[PDB]
Amino acid sequence: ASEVPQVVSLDPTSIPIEYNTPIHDIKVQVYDIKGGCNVEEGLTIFLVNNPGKENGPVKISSKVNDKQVSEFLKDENMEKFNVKLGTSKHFYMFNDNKNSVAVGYVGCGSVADLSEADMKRVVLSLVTMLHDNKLSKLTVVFEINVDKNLFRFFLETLFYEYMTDERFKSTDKNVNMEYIKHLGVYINNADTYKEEVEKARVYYFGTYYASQLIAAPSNYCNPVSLSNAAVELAQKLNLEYKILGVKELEELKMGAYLSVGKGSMYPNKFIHLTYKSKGDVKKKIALVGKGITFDSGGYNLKAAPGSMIDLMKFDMSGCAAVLGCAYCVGTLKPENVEIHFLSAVCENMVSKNSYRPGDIITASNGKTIEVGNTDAEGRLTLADALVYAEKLGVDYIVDIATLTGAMLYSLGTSYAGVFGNNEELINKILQSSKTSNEPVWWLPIINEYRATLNSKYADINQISSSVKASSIVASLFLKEFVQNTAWAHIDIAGVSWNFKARKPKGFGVRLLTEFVLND
Amino acid sequence: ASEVPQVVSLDPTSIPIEYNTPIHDIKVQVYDIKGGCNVEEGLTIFLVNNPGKENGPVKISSKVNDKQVSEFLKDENMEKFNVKLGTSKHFYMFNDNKNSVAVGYVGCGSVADLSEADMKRVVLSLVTMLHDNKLSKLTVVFEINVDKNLFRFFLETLFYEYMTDERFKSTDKNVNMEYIKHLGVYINNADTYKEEVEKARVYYFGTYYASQLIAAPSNYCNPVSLSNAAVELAQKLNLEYKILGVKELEELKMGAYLSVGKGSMYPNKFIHLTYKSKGDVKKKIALVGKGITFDSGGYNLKAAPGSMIDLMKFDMSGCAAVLGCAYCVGTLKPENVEIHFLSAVCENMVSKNSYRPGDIITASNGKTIEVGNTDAEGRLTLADALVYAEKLGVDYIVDIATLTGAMLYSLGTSYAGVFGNNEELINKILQSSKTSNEPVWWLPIINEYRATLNSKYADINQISSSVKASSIVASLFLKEFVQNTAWAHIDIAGVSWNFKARKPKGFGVRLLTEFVLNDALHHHH
Amino acid sequence: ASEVPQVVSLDPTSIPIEYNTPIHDIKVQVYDIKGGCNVEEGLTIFLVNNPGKENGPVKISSKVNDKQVSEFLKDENMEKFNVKLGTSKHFYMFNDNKNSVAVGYVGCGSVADLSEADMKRVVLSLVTMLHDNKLSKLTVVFEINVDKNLFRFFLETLFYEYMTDERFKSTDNVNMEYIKHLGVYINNADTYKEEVEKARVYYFGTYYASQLIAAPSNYCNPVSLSNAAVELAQKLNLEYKILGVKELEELKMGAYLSVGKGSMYPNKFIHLTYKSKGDVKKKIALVGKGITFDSGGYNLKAAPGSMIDLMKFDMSGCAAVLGCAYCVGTLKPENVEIHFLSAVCENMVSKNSYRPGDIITASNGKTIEVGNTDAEGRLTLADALVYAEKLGVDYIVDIATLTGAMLYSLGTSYAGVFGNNEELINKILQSSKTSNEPVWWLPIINEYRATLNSKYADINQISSSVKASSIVASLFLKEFVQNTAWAHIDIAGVSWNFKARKPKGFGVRLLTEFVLNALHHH
Ligand SMILES: O=C(CNc1ccccc1)N[C@@H](C(=O)NO)c1ccc(-c2cc(F)c(F)c(F)c2)cc1
Ligand SMILES: O=C(CNc1ccccc1)N[C@@H](C(=O)NO)c1ccc(-c2cc(F)c(F)c(F)c2)cc1
Ligand SMILES: O=C(CNc1ccccc1)N[C@@H](C(=O)NO)c1ccc(-c2cc(F)c(F)c(F)c2)cc1
Ligand code: NA
Ligand code: NA
Ligand SMILES: [Zn+2]
Ligand SMILES: [Zn+2]
Ligand SMILES: [Zn+2]
Ligand SMILES: [Zn+2]
Ligand SMILES: [Zn+2]
Ligand SMILES: [Zn+2]
Repeated sequence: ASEVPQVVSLDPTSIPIEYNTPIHDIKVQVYDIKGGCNVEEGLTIFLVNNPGKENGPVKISSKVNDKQVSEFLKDENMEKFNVKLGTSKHFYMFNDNKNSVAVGYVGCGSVADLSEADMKRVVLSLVTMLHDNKLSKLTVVFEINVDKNLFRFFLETLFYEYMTDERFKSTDKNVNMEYIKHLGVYINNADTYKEEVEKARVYYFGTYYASQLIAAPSNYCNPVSLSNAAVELAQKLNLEYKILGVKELEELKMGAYLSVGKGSMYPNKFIHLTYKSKGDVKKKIALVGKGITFDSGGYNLKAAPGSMIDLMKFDMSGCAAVLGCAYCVGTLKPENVEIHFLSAVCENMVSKNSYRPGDIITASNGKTIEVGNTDAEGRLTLADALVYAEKLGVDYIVDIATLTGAMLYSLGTSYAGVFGNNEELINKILQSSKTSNEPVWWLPIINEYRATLNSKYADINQISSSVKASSIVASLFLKEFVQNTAWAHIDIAGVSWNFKARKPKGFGVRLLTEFVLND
Repeated sequence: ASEVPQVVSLDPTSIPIEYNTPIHDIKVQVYDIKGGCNVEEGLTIFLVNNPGKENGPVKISSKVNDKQVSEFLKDENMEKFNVKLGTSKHFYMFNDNKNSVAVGYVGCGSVADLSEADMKRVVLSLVTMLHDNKLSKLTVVFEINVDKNLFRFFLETLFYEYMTDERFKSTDKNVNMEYIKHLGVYINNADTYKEEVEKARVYYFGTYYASQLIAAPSNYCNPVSLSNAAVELAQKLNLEYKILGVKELEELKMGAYLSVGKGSMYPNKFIHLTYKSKGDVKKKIALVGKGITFDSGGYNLKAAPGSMIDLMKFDMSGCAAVLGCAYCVGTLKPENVEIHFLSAVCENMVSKNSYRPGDIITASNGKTIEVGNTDAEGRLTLADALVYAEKLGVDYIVDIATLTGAMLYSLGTSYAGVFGNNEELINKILQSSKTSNEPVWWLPIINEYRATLNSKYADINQISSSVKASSIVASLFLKEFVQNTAWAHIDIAGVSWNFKARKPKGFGVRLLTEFVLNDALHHHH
Repeated sequence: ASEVPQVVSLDPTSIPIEYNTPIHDIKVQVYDIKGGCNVEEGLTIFLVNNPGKENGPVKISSKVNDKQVSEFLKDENMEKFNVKLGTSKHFYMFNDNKNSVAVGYVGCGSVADLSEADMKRVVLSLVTMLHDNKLSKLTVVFEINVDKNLFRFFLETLFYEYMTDERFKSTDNVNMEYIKHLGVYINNADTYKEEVEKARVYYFGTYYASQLIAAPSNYCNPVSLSNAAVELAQKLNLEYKILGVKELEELKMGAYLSVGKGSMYPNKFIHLTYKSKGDVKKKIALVGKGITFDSGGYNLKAAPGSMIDLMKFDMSGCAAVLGCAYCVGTLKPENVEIHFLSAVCENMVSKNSYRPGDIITASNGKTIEVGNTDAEGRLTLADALVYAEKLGVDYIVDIATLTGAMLYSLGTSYAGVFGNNEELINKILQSSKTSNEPVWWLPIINEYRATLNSKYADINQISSSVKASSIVASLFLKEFVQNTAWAHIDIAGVSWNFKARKPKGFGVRLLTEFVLNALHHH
């Protein structure tokens, strides 16, 4: 652990992190629907659809073990309500023991198989029922068909959206915010879904941990404090760790990564965590996250309208996903694998000491690079991280990065893009996207654009002379720093931030963990 | 008081300040017009109107105690000239003692009651007659009706516009500029106006002193040299003074103000001057001035077309007005008041050390603030200054600040905007606007916009997510740092700089002094 | 009624207008709260605050005539909910007769005195519940203190926000049914009863203005809008006159006609008149800016943020004047004569358009140098104001989406009022208070007048140097009013609800309150 430099004594010296969240105190119980539902304290919510009948009526099919509640939920009373996706109603009544109970439903539409986006809308409606209501228990009755992965995603998303991050509130903490202590779930074939519960709780926290790092502003979350947080995480999980400082980075000749950080008051810190299975290692994987804790753009300052310099604390979202994956992997302990979690962390600032547009810098593999724009800093840091990763001798290198704003014009805010030099690895990532329910789309590395990276003076240009397809150009540049290892690159610039809710998504934690686990 | 850091040895280490100005050497005398005007030397100017007759003829009403000059001034010789506001003519003639004299007039229009804008137009025409003419004496004959405040305004405005600031001239000083040594004034009921003369001279210098600080560039006028200047002023006036440095500001937890200054080579300096009357103190007042000695914008750099980064030495105009008020109050010594003159002085710069867009910082009242734009820095420094002010236990807090460029689109360059949480205090400011002749207009604090300052992570956002009425949003933000004290906020971003003349106005010195003096005097007088 | 020109046969030739709305079928009953609440039918919502406990718990005080609902409303249950402004919960349950009812609340915060903005938040929360409701009755129980004007504002806002404009949809909602009954429990119910039918009138005036504003510029053009005004006048038995191009040329309205030169739609000048049956003691002209589409002209709205896609709303001032005509023609005030005026046209790009730099002559003989074809509203108003002053009225009030600078001075909530007469300004401010449509007085600063001095024409249309554009526009308009008390209401910032993507109908209620309460009555 290194000391965080301060300008004034009021500058923070660590990222506040909540490990023991209220979600972790919730006791989860799963019951089979065949035994009927007991309707007692708290709120009991039925998830109901009506296939093929758009905005069709609500009908409750499950057996309910209360005559009063069964009478309330008969078809004649329920048919006045409809299943329109995201719609909900609350019910009040006295049960057979003369206790008042609260019941309701969330509409799940008319399409038998819900997409991750549909299921998220269902969860958001459920969370509105949890907020502003002091409940000790929620019970959820599944009258829809979900596979095991989608059941886990429901739980992960519920936990994540319910959790409210108050680390930076002082005088404006929500004085009414209370969390349930119990969650009941009724589902058909419950025994087959029970193994998903604790996996969902792990995936939730890896994702929420990533969100905590992302949302932490750049005065709290800087290269020293972020690498310190990684050390503490490794200590908690018994992972091996190494933080490389400037002197070691100079010895490794990491000139592209070091140049980006020249202008910052925070020394560069390179994170290397390692998980190794106890048994024979059958696969070795390097996960590389882009870790720019604030991106001002440098001398190519983000001053253009719409460049959103105020959100650029999120430019370490890739590092956060890799560290959240380390939480999940260190918790779940997969066998037969060795995983390296890597991030070349730095901050891109304006200073007398900053690198300049036009500088020619030398990466750790000897390639000279002409810098065309100091705001294309992520690919420079990743170049040196990829050289480092390939020296580890791994089977797969996967990097994840908020690399190019063009991602918003190609895939938008819902799907990440994956690029790579190896179809088998790309297909493994796409399969992990399916089982994590974090959507990714394969995009091409178009070799015809490579000539636009030819530099008159250096071995290569950082940016293209003509091509505006920057996500593809960036991938061509990165490809030059992986010589003979299967490699894939996930550009999460469009999917990292939830603009409607003004908070991170923690995108990539579950994708990467499913990738490690399914291998 | 503190050493000014330098990058090279040629960097200045103090603000040059002229205290003993040529205006202070002018001997002023007021005579009653009923005794007639003696026309002996120099230039004699008649202020003449023609009520109800647009561009009507010049006719001189005064008795003139010279037969030759009286003959020149006959209606018949004056009829080719008219009273159009701001027009002037010069006359040359020999008086009864066979000495050559210069006589003329400035037209005051056809509307009996002159506004501040009209009176300034009259003064500017008079000043053109003083420039490029080596005169030892000016005499002004009021053939128009002015009340006591407008007469004082005439002199203050004359003194201020006549004064030429040459502190930064080296090889291009004006070799021909000579100041008059005598000013004569003829007016009806002269005895009632005589007390306005030395009041005008005090108000002139408070305003010119503020102008000197504003016009001083940011290499001369930085947080250290500006606070050093305030100490020197306090010492000359026998005011109590305290300059708070970074270590004391850290102990007071002023994280909003300190964050703005992080990127500067100049340490933050918080100015606290105090005037206290001898005897019973009936009212305690805090005047808070925005003191950004240069506003680059920070990482939200002022790079957009029209952002005027080259004029941002003027972002301490609020502090300048407060220090000019301290000069006037410390000179005039009102009774029954205790006045605190406050400014959280710093510089908003780009550096490896600067605060960043998105940072969450903690104000001295414990409120966490999400920074949405480093160029909304003034309201961050004022938030901590207002917390400091309220801890003094005052009856009124009035802040004055070049806060929002939106003022140019609401009131423009003539009228300042006042916002506040207390109708009585707002009305006192409006009354002070009337008697100082510095115009201000009351604008609302619209509470419906407060929710757009709600932050997802911090207690409050610095800037709004959707509202473009930035002067109102900034006021809503400042209101969060005043808990239970009458408070008003004067946004002078639009009125501080005279774009036509390329110089400061020193706006607010006379407004704030009139505010203090009118409060020091019981309403029964 | 003039024929609407078409480019293709699919171009619409009228504005669709709904007069009979579901709101008009709601039977409203007001009951005194001191007698307890009948809750056996429909949806019952309690308006609840908690002074002295910020976001504190909900507590319901009223006695209710149903044992099941009384148990739901026990303190132990409602303390699970909080009063944060706009927060709501509602539950369905069976009453003592085993009939389905729904009961809930809207939180009204912790400050006893609600502003109009707070009351809008409460109403929006209520309307969200209504747009998912099929019970035939809503009952609202005021356990908060509201004055008579604010209670009327509650009803108007409830009606306006509840109503959904479906004129341009090709289908029709499976999720709600409009209520047939509205019950209100409030203290002093007898004094609030007279506000109900006034609110219903004010609602439709605002909704009518909203329909004209929201109607797109292919539906709402100078011909179809003046045709709609004629139809309204006929239904209300107002006198009406539409001036066409030949009459406008005879009246020498060169400023207004220049703006419309580039349009395929002929200019149409709307003049409706309400005259009281008794002696006329006061004459008022209401002048609304009626640009049915503002492209900017050759000064095209191409800059970032210029919002050319929303510029069907540049006739919001005309819409407010016509909605006021509906309210005045319906309430029939005494002793007044009201002229409702709008110089209607469209600002387009064409070989026939006026150009930046053109010098045009207004109907009072003043020549104007055009500095920007997108400052077209003040040109149309100049001629409208000359026409208005020739009517010999006591007051001229104009209302207009005139200057974008309003968004930077007062924003989206308060309109600005300017004028040449302090008494008339104070009357407008009082109408703002009793209509609950907020306005703030801004100055006409005479020092800026010299920037309208033109080198060649009598006056410049715009300033080259002064950025206080709302004040400069007021100085320009003031030159077309010679000797009559005049006020100018700039609604450019408040007229469109950006969050809800719909008009506000701002100004109908303000102007009607001015006309109803202008003349003191003893
Ligand atoms: O890609 C570029 C330059 N071309 C470009 C920029 C913006 C839009 C289209 C093209 N610059 C990147 C950078 O600075 N990398 O270091 C960058 C810039 C922006 C975002 C981002 C993230 C978000 F969440 C957004 F919503 C968003 F609009 C943009 C990510 C990376
Ligand atoms: O208000 C903003 C937001 N931008 C903005 C918007 C609309 C118009 C102008 C600026 N930024 C302020 C700031 O940077 N505060 O620190 C600021 C900026 C400019 C002036 C100023 C002073 C003058 F004397 C002027 F003549 C003038 F045009 C502007 C004052 C404060
Ligand atoms: O005033 C100007 C000069 N430009 C300008 C100056 C300062 C700031 C912004 C624009 N242009 C006007 C125009 O072109 N009139 O014809 C105009 C422009 C926009 C809106 C408007 C209406 C709305 F309903 C809004 F919601 C809104 F945000 C803006 C009204 C008038
Ligand atoms: Na962060
Ligand atoms: Na329309
Ligand atoms: Zn970046
Ligand atoms: Zn960048
Ligand atoms: Zn600024
Ligand atoms: Zn500033
Ligand atoms: Zn326009
Ligand atoms: Zn317009």
